[PDB]
Amino acid sequence: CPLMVKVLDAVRGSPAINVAVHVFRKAADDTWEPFASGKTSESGELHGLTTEEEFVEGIYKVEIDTKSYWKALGISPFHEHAEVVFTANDSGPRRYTIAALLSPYSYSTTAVVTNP
Amino acid sequence: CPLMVKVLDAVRGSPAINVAVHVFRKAADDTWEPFASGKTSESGELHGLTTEEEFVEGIYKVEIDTKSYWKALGISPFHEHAEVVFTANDSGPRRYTIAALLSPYSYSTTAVVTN
Amino acid sequence: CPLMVKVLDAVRGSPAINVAVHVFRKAADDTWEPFASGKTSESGELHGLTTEEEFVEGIYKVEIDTKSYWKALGISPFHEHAEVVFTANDSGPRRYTIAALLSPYSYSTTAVVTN
Amino acid sequence: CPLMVKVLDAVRGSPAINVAVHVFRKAADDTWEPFASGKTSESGELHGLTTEEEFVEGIYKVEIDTKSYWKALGISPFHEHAEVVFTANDSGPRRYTIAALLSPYSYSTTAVVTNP
Ligand SMILES: *B(O)c1ccc(/C=C/c2ccc(B(O)O)cc2Cl)c(Cl)c1
Repeated sequence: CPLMVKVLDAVRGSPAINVAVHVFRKAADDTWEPFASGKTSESGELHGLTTEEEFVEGIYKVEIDTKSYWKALGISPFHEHAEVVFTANDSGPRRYTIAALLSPYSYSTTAVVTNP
Repeated sequence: CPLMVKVLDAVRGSPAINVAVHVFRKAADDTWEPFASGKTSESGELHGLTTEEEFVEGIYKVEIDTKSYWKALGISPFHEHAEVVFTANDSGPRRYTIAALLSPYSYSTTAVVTN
Repeated sequence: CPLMVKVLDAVRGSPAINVAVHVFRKAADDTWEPFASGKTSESGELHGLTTEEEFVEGIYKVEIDTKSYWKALGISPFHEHAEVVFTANDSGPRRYTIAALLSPYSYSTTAVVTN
Repeated sequence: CPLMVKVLDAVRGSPAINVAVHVFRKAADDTWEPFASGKTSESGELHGLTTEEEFVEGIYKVEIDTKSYWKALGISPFHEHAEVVFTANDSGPRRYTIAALLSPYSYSTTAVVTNP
C-alpha cells in the first residue's frame, strides 16, 4: 500500500464514508491516464489502490469526488471535487497518505510521505 | 488598527456575521485580562479593537464564540469556542490579521502579519 | 469583478505575492479552455480577472502555481499546483472569492460567495 | 482509549513527533484542572491519555504545545499553542479523536467522534 487516501467530514465530525476516488497518471503525451479508483470505507480510508511495482515515478492526480458525497447527503456543495496533483517516487519509492477534510464550501488536504 | 479579526463560514461559504469575539492579554500573574471585544460585521470582520499605543508586546488570546454562531443557525457544534493564542512582537511587521475558518467540528486559523 | 482570488502563505504568515493563477472554463467537449490569468498582488490578491458579462454559469477551474512559489523561497513542495474546481451558479450570490492557504505539503481553500 | 490526539506537520509532510499535549477539565469552581498529559509518538499519535471510567462528562481543553514543537526544530512560530475546547460525553460515552495539522503561522483542527 504505497498510496492511501483518507477523508474526513468536518460537518458531522466523522470519517467521510463511500467517497469515490479516481487516480490518474500523466502519460507521455501529457494527457491524464486512468490509473486506479475506489471508494472510502466506513473508516474513511481507501486502501489497495495500487502496488509498489505499478506505482512508478510520475505525476499523479488524486480526484476526490466531494460533490457526489455531499449530494448523496442532500447538500449542495460549492466544489466539483477536490484535486491533489503531485510528483511521486522521484527520489525512489515512498509511501503516500493523501488526507482531506471536507466542508460544503471548503476543504483542506495534506500529504504524509514516508520512506519504507 | 494593529489587530483585525476575520471569521468565515465553511458550511455556507460566507462571512461569519455577528460573531462575538473577545481579546485577552496575559497578565503578570498568568491570568487572562479582558483587553478588547466586539461582534463581526457583515463582512465577517472586526476592526477597531485596539490602537498602536495600547497594543504592546505580550501574549494575547482571541476567543471566538463559535458555539453561539452555530446554534443560531440550528447546527450542532463540537467546540465551546475557538481560541487563538499568540505573542505580539515589535520586531516583526506591524499589522496582525487573525483569520478563522469555521466548520461545525473543525476550524482553521492563520495569521497574516504585514507592514 | 465577480471573481477574485486570494492566496496566503501559512509558513511565513503573509500574503502569497507574485503567484501565477490561471482560470479555465469547461468547454462542451469536456476540455479546459483558458479563460483568465494573472499574478497575485502585494496583498496576495488577484482582481480584474473577468466581468459580469463574461462570467456565465458553467464549471471553472482555478489553478494556482504553488510549486513555483515555494521553489522561489527555497522550499521543497509536494504539489504541482493547487486546483479549485467549482460551478458558477446565477441562483446564488453574485461575487465569488476563492481563497487558498498554502503550506509546503498542504493547502486549504474556501469560497466566500456574497451579494 | 476514549480520547486520542493526532498531530501532522504541513511543512515536512510527516507526523508531528514529540509534541507535548496537556488536557484540562473544567472544575466546579470554573477553573481548569489538570486532567492528563503526554506526547505524540513516531506516528504523531498520542494514546492512553485516559480511561472510560475517568473520562466523565465535562468541558475539556486539549492544549497542543505547537510553539515548543516548532522551536525544537529551530523555527519561530506565531502561536503559543493550539487549544481545543469541547464538551464531552454529554449524550453518554463517546470516543474522540482530536486531529491537528500544523504550520508555523497556521493550524487546523478537527474532531472525529464515534459511538462505541
Ligand atoms: B484554514 O485552513 C484557513 C483559514 C482562513 C482562510 C481564509 C482567509 C481569508 C479569506 C478571504 C479574504 B478576503 O475576501 O479579503 C481574507 C482572508 Cl484573510 C483559509 Cl482559505 C483557510
